[PDB]
Amino acid sequence: TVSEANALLKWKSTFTNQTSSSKLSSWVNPNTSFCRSWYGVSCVRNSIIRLNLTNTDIEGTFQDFPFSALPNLSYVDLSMNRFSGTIPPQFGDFSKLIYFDLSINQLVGEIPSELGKLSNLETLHLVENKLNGSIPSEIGRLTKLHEIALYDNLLTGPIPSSFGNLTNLANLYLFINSLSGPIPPELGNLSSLAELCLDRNKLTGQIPSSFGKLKNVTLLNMFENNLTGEIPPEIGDMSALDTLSLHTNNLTGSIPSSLGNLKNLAILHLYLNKLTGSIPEELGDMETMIDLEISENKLTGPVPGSFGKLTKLEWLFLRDNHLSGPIPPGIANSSVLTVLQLDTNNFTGVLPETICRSGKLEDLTLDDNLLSGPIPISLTNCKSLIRARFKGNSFSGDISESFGEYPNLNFIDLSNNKFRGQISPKWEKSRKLVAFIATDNNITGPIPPEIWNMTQLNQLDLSSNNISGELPETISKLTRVSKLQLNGNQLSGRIPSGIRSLANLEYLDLSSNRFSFQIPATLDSLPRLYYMNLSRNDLDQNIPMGLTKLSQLQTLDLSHNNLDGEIPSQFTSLQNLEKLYLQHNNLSGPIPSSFSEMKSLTHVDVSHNNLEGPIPDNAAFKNARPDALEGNRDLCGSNTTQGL
Ligand SMILES: *[C@@H]1O[C@H](CO[C@@H]2O[C@@H](C)[C@@H](O)[C@@H](O)[C@@H]2O)[C@@H](O[C@@H]2O[C@H](CO)[C@@H](O[C@@H]3O[C@H](CO)[C@@H](O)[C@H](O)[C@@H]3O)[C@H](O)[C@H]2NC(C)=O)[C@H](O)[C@H]1NC(C)=O
Ligand SMILES: *[C@@H]1O[C@H](CO)[C@@H](O[C@@H]2O[C@H](CO)[C@@H](O[C@@H]3O[C@H](CO)[C@@H](O)[C@H](O)[C@@H]3O)[C@H](O)[C@H]2NC(C)=O)[C@H](O)[C@H]1NC(C)=O
Ligand SMILES: *[C@@H]1O[C@H](CO[C@@H]2O[C@@H](C)[C@@H](O)[C@@H](O)[C@@H]2O)[C@@H](O[C@@H]2O[C@H](CO)[C@@H](O)[C@H](O)[C@H]2NC(C)=O)[C@H](O)[C@H]1NC(C)=O
Ligand SMILES: *[C@@H]1O[C@H](CO)[C@@H](O[C@@H]2O[C@H](CO)[C@@H](O)[C@H](O)[C@H]2NC(C)=O)[C@H](O)[C@H]1NC(C)=O
Ligand SMILES: *[C@@H]1O[C@H](CO)[C@@H](O[C@@H]2O[C@H](CO)[C@@H](O)[C@H](O)[C@H]2NC(C)=O)[C@H](O)[C@H]1NC(C)=O
Ligand SMILES: *[C@@H]1O[C@H](CO)[C@@H](O[C@@H]2O[C@H](CO)[C@@H](O)[C@H](O)[C@H]2NC(C)=O)[C@H](O)[C@H]1NC(C)=O
Ligand SMILES: *[C@@H]1O[C@H](CO)[C@@H](O)[C@H](O)[C@H]1NC(C)=O
Ligand SMILES: *[C@@H]1O[C@H](CO)[C@@H](O)[C@H](O)[C@H]1NC(C)=O
Ligand SMILES: *[C@@H]1O[C@H](CO)[C@@H](O)[C@H](O)[C@H]1NC(C)=O
Repeated sequence: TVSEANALLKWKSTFTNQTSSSKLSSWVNPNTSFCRSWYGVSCVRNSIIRLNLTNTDIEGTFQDFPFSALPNLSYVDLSMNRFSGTIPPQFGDFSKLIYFDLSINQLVGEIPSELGKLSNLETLHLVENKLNGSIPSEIGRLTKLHEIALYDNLLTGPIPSSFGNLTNLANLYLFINSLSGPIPPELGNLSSLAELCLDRNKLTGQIPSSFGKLKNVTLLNMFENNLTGEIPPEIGDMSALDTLSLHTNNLTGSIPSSLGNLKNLAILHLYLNKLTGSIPEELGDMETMIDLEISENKLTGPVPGSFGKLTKLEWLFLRDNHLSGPIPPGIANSSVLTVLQLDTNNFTGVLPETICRSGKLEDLTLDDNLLSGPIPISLTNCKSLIRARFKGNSFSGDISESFGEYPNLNFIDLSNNKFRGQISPKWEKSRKLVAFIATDNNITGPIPPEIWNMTQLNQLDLSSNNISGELPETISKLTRVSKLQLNGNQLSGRIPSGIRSLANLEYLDLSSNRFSFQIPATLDSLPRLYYMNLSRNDLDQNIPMGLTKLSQLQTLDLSHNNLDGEIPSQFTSLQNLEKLYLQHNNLSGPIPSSFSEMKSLTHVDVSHNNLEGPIPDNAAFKNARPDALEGNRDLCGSNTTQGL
């Protein structure tokens, strides 16, 4: 004891960057108080058996640790400190060691195989260090081990097959490492195992079929590895499983139907693999299933109708597969289903009547399927909707009757469908809606004025429709819109001056419309705008000087219009302007002597105008093709279509 206290004092004297306020100040009077007052020290029969210095700001190494002087250590917790260096082999000399924790330190080097001498060890914790090399196989000797935690290290090599000899192990945590090679099938001998976390490693090979003997494992995390082969059907024999995660691997073959035998399985993650074949209908017998994610695979065939038996199903992710056939009604029949991601598949037919039958669906994705028909009535009245994506289908019906009031709606995408009718003002009650995208539909009529009352709208895309009417000046109320796309419609009249007020506007496209008369002269107050496309309209008169004050403009397209007069010399204020399309207009005069000042100008078309004179000094005019510069009255000082 006095020798133990002296030995620990000499080790303490090697600590660096220490403070008088350290909790080790109590290490005084070794001859009297070692077993009564010393912080972290506890004794039996006046001999230290417990050294607990966790989170005491100790900075040092174990080189001068008094191994020989503390023979009776049974509990060592030196975690959450600033210990550096290696783990000396003499740590294996503490024959009575039961608990050993060096976690959350700055230790380096390999794990000494002498730890396999600690025959009484029940907990080994070495997490969150920089330990490298292979795990010693002699650790498999420690048959009293209840828990091994080596995660968040730099360990390499295979998991030792001796680990199968640890008949009392309950938890094996080896995640966040660089372990490699095949998983030893001897792990199937770990009959007491409850948690197997080998995720985030570089493990290869097949999942051992002996895993079917692990009847007590409730958590199997092996995701983010490089496992190959197919999921062995023996996995369906791990009856205690409630979480099975094999995602982000290179697994192939079919999903074994034996997974339906996992009556306690609540979480199944199989995504980001190369699984093929059909989804077994026996997967509908996973009665506890809450979170089923087998998205991002190559599964084919139809979704089984037995999915209606998954009464606890909350999240279903089937996106990015090759599933086909009609969507069976049981896929959305769960009363607690809140996420239903089916996009990027080959589903056909119409949506089932069960989609939002409980009024709890929040996330629905159906992008890029072959679906068609009407929106089901339970979807029209699904007030819990937060995101809904129908893009890339053949859905039909009156858009004013197919969609109700969605107060919790945040994002909706109806693009590339066959919706008809007029935009209803009901959308205005989606006070949380930040994006409304309905490109490429058969929407007709005017835009209801309530749409401009959506100050929270960030992105509004009604392009490639048959919308008509004149835009009112109340369009200025969209304070937070940054992407406005109304192009490809039959909107008529003047462009409203109120677009001035859309300060956050970055991307504005009013092209391919019937806008007439002059571009608003006041339109000069869009500091975030980098793209403006007013092409293919009926606009005329001079190009207004206000456009030259939108400094951040990168791309400007005023082509296919009836603008006249001269290109202003104030285009020099568009230093950021890269693309400038002015073709098919009635512009006149000289390209202003000032275009040299503009530098980022690479793609310019000024063809089919009445301009005359010489081309100015910058790339795009040198790099212009015949079509880019043709059709003007008097081109170039030396009448050139080729260089100078
Ligand atoms: C396991 O890791 C050790 C230690 O590596 C050290 O810590 C890591 C977390 C990384 O930050 C490494 O960059 C860092 O070095 C490896 O051993 C170490 O090898 C290096 C060079 O390979 C040794 O540096 C040498 O130091 C001498 C001076 O004594 C110089 O003359 C040399 O030119 C060279 O700079 C370093 O001393 C050594 N550290 C030890 C042995 O504790 C080890 O190779 C690695 N094992 C693996 C990856 O299998
Ligand atoms: C501004 O919006 C208009 C449309 O509103 C864009 O016009 C599009 O321009 C591209 C190329 O300039 C056209 O593609 C061309 O199609 C023809 C016919 O298929 C083909 O022969 C060409 O080789 C080229 O592929 C496209 O058809 C045209 N769209 C329409 C509806 O006319 C314009 O590009 C936009 N401006 C900017 C800067 O993006
Ligand atoms: C293309 O433009 C020319 C230029 O005329 C414009 O006239 C003003 C209205 C103003 O815009 C100026 O910047 C231009 O000079 C048109 O030519 C004129 O045509 C009118 C007939 O309406 C005639 O009275 C004028 O004398 C013409 N002027 C010149 C200089 O020739 C031309 O008609 C326009 N072409 C098209 C297809 O629109
Ligand atoms: C602490 O360690 C010492 C030695 O490692 C133990 O002392 C031995 O005790 C046994 C039986 O009690 C004796 O037969 C030996 O002669 C002792 N050896 C020495 C060098 O004293 C001591 O029992 C241990 N104490 C605890 C609480 O584990
Ligand atoms: C060392 O001391 C710490 C804190 O004084 C102990 O941490 C406790 O550990 C148990 C589990 O063994 C937890 O249930 C407690 O909540 C923890 N408390 C705190 C404050 O962290 C730790 O167990 C001790 N270790 C040894 C070997 O004595
Ligand atoms: C396992 O699957 C992953 C998929 O993430 C593969 O990683 C990709 O490999 C190719 C290049 O060979 C590219 O698609 C990407 O560069 C990789 N990363 C991705 C897609 O995130 C990996 O190659 C596969 N291993 C195999 C087949 O042995
Ligand atoms: C002590 O802390 C300083 C500041 O972080 C650091 O530069 C130094 O390496 C540490 N160790 C010693 C022995 O000074
Ligand atoms: C596991 O223990 C048995 C006991 O005899 C031994 O024969 C076997 O070699 C051990 N496995 C490994 C991989 O060391
Ligand atoms: C492992 O499962 C078997 C199955 O019979 C059971 O008897 C045993 O108690 C379980 N072990 C643990 C540690 O739960």
